[PDB]
Amino acid sequence: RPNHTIYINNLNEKIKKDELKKSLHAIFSRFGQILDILVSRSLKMRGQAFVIFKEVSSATNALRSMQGFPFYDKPMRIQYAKTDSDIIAK
RNA sequence: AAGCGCCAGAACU
RNA sequence: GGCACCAUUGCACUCCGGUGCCAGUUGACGAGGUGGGGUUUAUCGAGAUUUCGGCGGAUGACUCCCGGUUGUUCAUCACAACCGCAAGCUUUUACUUAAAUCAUUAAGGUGACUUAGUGGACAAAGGUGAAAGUGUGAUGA
Ligand SMILES: O=P(O)(O)OC[C@H]1O[C@H](O)[C@H](O)[C@@H](O)[C@@H]1O
Ligand SMILES: [Mg+2]
Ligand SMILES: [Mg+2]
Ligand SMILES: [Mg+2]
Ligand SMILES: [Mg+2]
Repeated sequence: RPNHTIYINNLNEKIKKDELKKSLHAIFSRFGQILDILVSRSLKMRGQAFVIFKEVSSATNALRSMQGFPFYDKPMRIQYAKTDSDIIAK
């Protein structure tokens, strides 16, 4: 179902952790207030992100508008997160 | 300101 | 930490697949010490993940040569042990700021770590002064 956090994958792996967190705060700021973007570069989490919006409504507009968007030469793939992130739980 | 300086191994990022 | 390649299309709150090539970082805490030449693996303790491993210095040690001191006062040659603006040996005696580690808390840095402050201590060698003992002979004098 719908969620506060959108799971983004198919992102370019060659890009550093910190500059990516700012590169997709540059785009997803349009849809609403972003709390924290979580990005790793490990074998598991290589080329995927978890952008956390304040409101769910913003995450839906983000999924609708940014689906298939070419970002670092690669079209983004956005799904809703399977579970709630441990910052919305509070 | 001379147990002082440097950094090729090693170790850690 | 960073580029190239290999492999990965995937739900997470102390980092975290692999090799290669770079890059960065750590890599001695104070005390002490220089007549000249040779020789050599260069003094003292503190700490305890590398203060390890490598290279460079270096005031060490010995050994000779040079120059001295002391050997009861001032002089020459021996000899003896010393010393390199100090100087025979023994017996005793104050001065001789340790600094890091430790603990802590700010600053910078992506991070490894770095700078600095604060708290409190704890050395050895050395050296510099008391004092009692004591150490030549010849030659002149
Ligand atoms: O300590 P090393 O890396 O062996 O270096 C050699 C010398 O280093 C320093 O100079 C020390 O004061 C000497 O005591 C030591 O002989
Ligand atoms: Mg030092
Ligand atoms: Mg010193
Ligand atoms: Mg060394
Ligand atoms: Mg050496």
